[PDB]
This record gives sequence, structure tokens and C-alpha cells, in this order.
Amino acid sequence: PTGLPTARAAGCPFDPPPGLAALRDRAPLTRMEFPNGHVGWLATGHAVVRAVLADPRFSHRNDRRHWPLADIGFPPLPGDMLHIDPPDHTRYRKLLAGKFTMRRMRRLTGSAQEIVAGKLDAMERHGGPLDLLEFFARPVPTLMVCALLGVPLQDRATFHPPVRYVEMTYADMQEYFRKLVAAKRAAPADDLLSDLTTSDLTEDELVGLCAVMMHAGVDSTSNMLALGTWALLERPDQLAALRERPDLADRAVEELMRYMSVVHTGSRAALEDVELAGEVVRAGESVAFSVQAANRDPARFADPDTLDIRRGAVGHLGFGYGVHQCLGMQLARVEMRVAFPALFARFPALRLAVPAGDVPMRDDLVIPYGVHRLPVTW
Ligand SMILES: COC(=O)[C@@H]1[C@H](O)[C@H](C)[C@H](O)[C@H](C)/C=C\C=C(/C)C(=O)Nc2c(C)c(OC(C)=O)c3c(c(OC)c(C)c(O)c3c2O)C(=O)/C(C)=C/[C@@](C)(O)[C@H](O)[C@@H](C)[C@H]1O
Ligand code: HEM
Repeated sequence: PTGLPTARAAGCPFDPPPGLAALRDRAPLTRMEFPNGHVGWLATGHAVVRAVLADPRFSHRNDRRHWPLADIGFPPLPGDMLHIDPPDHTRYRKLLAGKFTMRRMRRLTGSAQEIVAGKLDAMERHGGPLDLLEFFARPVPTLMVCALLGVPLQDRATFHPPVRYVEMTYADMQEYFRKLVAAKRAAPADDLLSDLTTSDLTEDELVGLCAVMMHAGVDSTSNMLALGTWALLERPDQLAALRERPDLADRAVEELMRYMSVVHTGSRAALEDVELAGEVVRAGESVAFSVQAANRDPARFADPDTLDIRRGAVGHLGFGYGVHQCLGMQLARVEMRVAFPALFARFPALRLAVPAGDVPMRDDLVIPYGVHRLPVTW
């Protein structure tokens, strides 16, 4: 009977739309009308959302679900494993999961802390004020995906706007990665893309997969680095605790993932009738889910609307859940674990260069949430 609330509070940009807590505490699963007229369901409770994401009877195909954020299509792009179901998804997942484990991703930790070091150096020499996104938040995960895939160092400039060129199309990236894949076959190296030439993926799938990680691996990470930096500098008591015991960095990253929930909303479709939250999801119904409302669910988190890096543990749904749970989540953890304490160790008095109310937020219906830039100075 109700639509999806998407409007934030004007001076509370880190927090979910207020209308979600009213629908959730009324009912963690409720009826929802989608932008195209589909009468479906909205899941806001943490337990209900988690059951939605883990059940094998739910589909993420774009020809099965309805998009809850706006009215709209597309073809399942080559290398898009997120909007396909098992066993098609499973083939990607087994091929890739053992390559993204936390063991193999810590083994890029030094590369991460040198990428961060290089950009922290460029920030200082340029001087403040500057845009953190252009200078740090976007470069750092861009070069991490490059270092993960074995992009040649002389080639990385083409992939992000000059720290101070026209943004490559999704077709440009493919034509480049075709060229790069062919070079990896004749000369493999110690990187993910070299290993994957000997796999079952066609040229189309693997090339498409590379172009997806260049966007999927950057956008949400960059906005986490931006929003989390913005949140940490407002809370110098949090910074002092991270400064004192720096091993709180791991807890601090998780709590920021839970607080921000940049991938704020999604939906799945019922492949079959599924009983969920005491009530039956008809087959063919879409169940939209709010990650951000589930990460502020007081059923799961005490004082959930409070940012506190001391408690930050796992259980949040910021990386998703189930079979589609973020493949790059251990890589992203290594980046933020290195980047957040490194920023403030180098710039302890880092702070916004404009009033917080002047920070340009991304549109309510965009995925992921975040900022278009973040002027900072020190
Ligand atoms: C072109 O879409 C956009 O411009 C997005 C934007 O929100 C606009 C305003 C709008 O919503 C969109 C047009 C409308 C309907 C979208 C529908 C039905 C859909 O299927 N959604 C998507 C699509 C198409 C995705 O992309 C792939 C290839 O699967 C991804 C995705 C993710 O990373 C693993 C997600 C965590 C994720 O959740 C989604 C997602 O939900 C990616 O792999 C990449 C590469 C994502 C991205 C960096 O490119 C941006 O996040 C990107 C998705 C967004 O900027
Ligand atoms: C803070 C950083 C990140 C966040 C918040 C994030 C968020 C997410 C979320 C929520 C999903 C699941 C969406 C759903 O279930 O509908 C997802 C899936 C995915 N992410 Fe990310 N992500 C991050 C970093 C990365 C990185 C760095 C990479 C690449 C190296 C990556 C690649 C992927 C892939 C491939 C999937 C699909 C996995 C599958 O379908 O099995 N992500 N991400």
C-alpha cells in the first residue's frame, strides 16, 4: 500500500530516510508498490533482509525483479555475476572466490599502503583546500583494482581523472582489456588477470568482468572513504581512540560500513512461493530490501543510530549477504583498514573546506550513496 521512502533529513546526511524506521517498527516486512506499479514487498528488518539475501528461491536477474528506486532495461552484461542466478552465478563464484579471500588480499597490503602514501604525498605538496575524492578517495581504489588485475603502471593514468583525459566508456574499457588479456596470455605475471586467462571464461566474459570491477571496485569504496573520513573528522573522540590503539582500525571499518550503507537499497524476485517473516511471498513478487534500514535495526544493533568504532563488529549487511555477498569485500577491507588511519596520521587536523551543509550529496535514487566531492583542508 505504501511506496519506498528515499528522502533524507537535511542536516543528517549519514542517516537513512526517516520513513524507513516507521515502516520497520510497524513491520519488518511490508507491502510496497514499486515505481512501475508492481505491488510487491519491502523488507526493512535486519533478520528479514538477511533471509531475503540468503534464500535460494530469490532471483537477482533484471528480467525477474523490479527496480525499487526508479521506473525503467538492459541485457545481462558480460562479466556481470551479480544479476544472474545459480548455477550461472556459481560458475563465476567458484572461479573467483578463492582469489578474493582475506589471506590472498592482505598479501596486497604493502601495495595498498604505498598507494595511500603516494596520494597522501600529492595532497600535501598541492596544499589545501582540495577535493578528497579527486585526490584520494577515487585514486586509491582505482589503483588497487589496477594492481589486482596487473594493469601496467604506465597505463593506470587512463582510468581516473587527473589529480590537479575524457572518462572512458564501458566500450573503451573492453577494447583496452581485450588488448591486455592477449598480452597476459603470451606473458603471464603475478596478478589476478593472468591466472584467469587459463580459466573457462571466454574473452567476452573476462573482458566484461574487468570493466565491471573497474567501476564496482571503485565507486562504493571511494564513497566509503569520503563519507567515513567526513564522519571521523567530526568525532575527534573516535579519532583519539583510533590514534591510541590503532588495531581498532578493523572494528572502525566495519562500523563505518554499517553506519553508511552506501549500497542502501536493492530487490530480489521470488522464484517460488516463499514464507518470509510469517507471511508468504508470492512467486513472481519482488521483495525490495533496505540495507541501510537493516543496519540501523535496533533489533540487531543497540544504539544503532550512534556511530561508535569501539563496538564495530561483523553482522552488518553493508557488503550484502548470501551467494551474492561482495566478492571484493576483503580487498575493500584492506584498503580502508590502511587508508582511514593513514589519512589522519598524516593530516591530524583534516577538516572540511566548506560548511557541511554545502557538501554536494549524490541523488537519493543513485546507487551507491555518497558525495560528488568533499573539499578538505588541514
Ligand atoms: C548504470 O547504472 C547506474 O548508473 C547506477 C545508478 O544507480 C543509476 C542512477 C540507476 O540506479 C540505474 C541506471 C538503474 C537501474 C539499475 C539496475 C536495475 C541494476 O541492475 N543495478 C545495478 C547494476 C546495473 C550494477 O552494475 C552491474 C554491471 O551489475 C551494480 C553493480 C554493483 O557493484 C557490484 C552493485 C553493488 C550494484 O548494486 C549494482 C546495481 O544495483 C556493478 O557491478 C557496477 C559496475 C555498478 C556501478 C559502479 O556501475 C554503479 O553502482 C551503477 C549500477 C549505478 O551508478
Ligand atoms: C566499501 C566497499 C564496497 C561495498 C560497500 C560494496 C558493496 C557491495 C554489495 C552490497 C554487493 C551485493 C549487492 C547485492 O547483493 O544485491 C556487492 C557485490 C559485489 N561487489 Fe561489491 N562493494 C565494495 C567493494 C567492492 C570491490 C572493491 C570489488 C571488486 C574488487 C567489488 C566487486 C563486487 C562483485 C563482483 C560483486 C558481486 C558478487 C556476486 O554477485 O557474487 N566490490 N558489493
